[PDB]
Amino acid sequence: DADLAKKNNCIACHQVETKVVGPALKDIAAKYADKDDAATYLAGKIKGGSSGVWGQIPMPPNVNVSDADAKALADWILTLK
Ligand code: HEC
Repeated sequence: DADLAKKNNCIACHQVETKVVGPALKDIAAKYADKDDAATYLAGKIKGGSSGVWGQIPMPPNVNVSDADAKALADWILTLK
């Protein structure tokens, strides 16, 4: 949930419903709706960073996020659709 997202600074660069710096969380949700192991995939983007899927500004690695927290954030975002 978004208390986790706040602690881990996700919810400045992102918003649920609309693009800020990073894409809207509900857009991530809809894009990967049918990706399998989408949650592992998104925890991995969250921990190690992302480049070029949504724009030319990359997401740096979120090095202080735990695996469990990255997985919980990814699961939460997936439920957003
Ligand atoms: C807090 C720890 C988080 C979480 C859970 C996520 N982010 Fe970001 N993010 C940012 C940008 C510019 C992008 C697009 C990057 C690109 O074009 O490749 C993203 C992308 C994501 C994704 C999508 C990954 C994918 O493969 O589609 C996800 C799941 C995600 N974020 C979650 C920008 C930022 C930030 C600005 C500095 C910060 C801080 C975060 N994101 C933090 C988080």
